[PDB]
Amino acid sequence: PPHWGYFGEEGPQYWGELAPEFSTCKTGKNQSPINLKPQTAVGTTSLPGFDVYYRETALKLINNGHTLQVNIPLGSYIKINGHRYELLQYHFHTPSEHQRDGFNYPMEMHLVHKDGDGNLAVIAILFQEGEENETLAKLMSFLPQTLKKQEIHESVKIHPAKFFPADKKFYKYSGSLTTPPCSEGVYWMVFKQPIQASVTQLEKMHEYLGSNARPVQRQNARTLLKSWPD
Amino acid sequence: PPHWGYFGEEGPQYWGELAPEFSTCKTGKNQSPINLKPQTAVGTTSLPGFDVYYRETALKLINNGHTLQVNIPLGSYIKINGHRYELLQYHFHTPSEHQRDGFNYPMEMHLVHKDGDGNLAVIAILFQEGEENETLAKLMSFLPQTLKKQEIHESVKIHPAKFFPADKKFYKYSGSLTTPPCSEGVYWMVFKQPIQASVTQLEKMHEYLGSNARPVQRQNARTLLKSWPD
Ligand SMILES: [Zn+2]
Ligand SMILES: [Zn+2]
Repeated sequence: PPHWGYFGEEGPQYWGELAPEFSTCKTGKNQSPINLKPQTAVGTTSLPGFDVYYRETALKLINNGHTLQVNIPLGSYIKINGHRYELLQYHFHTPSEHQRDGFNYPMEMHLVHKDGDGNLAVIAILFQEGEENETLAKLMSFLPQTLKKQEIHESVKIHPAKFFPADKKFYKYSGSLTTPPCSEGVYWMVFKQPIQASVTQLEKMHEYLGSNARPVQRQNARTLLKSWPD
Repeated sequence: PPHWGYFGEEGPQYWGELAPEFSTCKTGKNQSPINLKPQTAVGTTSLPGFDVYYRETALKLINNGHTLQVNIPLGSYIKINGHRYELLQYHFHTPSEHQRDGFNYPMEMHLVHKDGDGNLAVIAILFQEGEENETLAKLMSFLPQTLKKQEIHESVKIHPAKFFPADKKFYKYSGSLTTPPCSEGVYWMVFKQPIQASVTQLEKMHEYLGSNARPVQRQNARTLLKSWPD
């Protein structure tokens, strides 16, 4: 499996050309992220919402070269209309990958879920500058200084739903992974409301991660849904 | 370009393996057709509707080996929310390709549109047994007995909008072509209400076409939309 990254010949424009297994990055018509345009988004009257069943667990953390990833032990899940997906992990992007009207946010966060058949559901949370984020602060104390370590902290418990915004409105669309092999068939939900982190918090995250965001992909035939009515 | 059909080693389960250009038939996550489940469909408050601008022209007709196709001259178009697609053709499938709650209809009809950038939008109309369809009856008088000719009739005019149901409600989703190369990125609208054709009409169409319907594909990460609210 070839090396890929966010700059140069390895960068996002060349992903689809790096190896046969990566080709969807270039040939897919339902890719993520997308530019989110609220004016263009379609209101709904019965879009399924989701129920969160996350349990408190020791912090397992890794800088895998492409992102900072928190690995979740089996036992946490969501239910989208009674359909159950297991929380596998969450990780971070600086700057954000999704845009609002063509503008990036300073940071984006992805909570990755999978069901029994291999189906993926992702919850995306956007950050903007503002109040210090206490939940983020717990995490940042333990940023790994080593690449590709797994770094366990038994006594640190962070509930991932602490990162959820107060407003529960979200956008939903059918998309893909934003990293190779860019697999499609991903159920995306993106919270409308960004949460806040401090400027110095956002800066340290960016300094740590570098720029690890994929450029926005064409919406094509897809409809962007709102979870509330117009 | 390799030969494909609807039975045997050339059949739909194998399309994706007949040639590299056909691989999306096998690897796609947003394929058509789908089983349409009215219970699962999500009502909307501001999904774009469409305006129909079709003009009356001589009947150009061809059996291309896989279907019966009526070719439309440049000048007919629809506008989806002010965005314009040109009508290229319409053609027929027996039995239907889309299902409702797992049941096929006797026949399905596809109006294919393409815009300037190559984006495709298909309007699908379902047939059920019932009244003799007069518009269908004109068309059947001129079924080509020759493969791959174009068979023009200057004096026969059929307005394609005659095939539209009285009820204008529809289901919409993001999908694909239902034939190789199974290109994705197709904007699908399927009328909720079937129109009627006589048992003898449907029977003769089926006998003419053979079985030319692709099996239903997994909905995966897609939401099925209704053009009206709950
Ligand atoms: Zn991500
Ligand atoms: Zn068709």
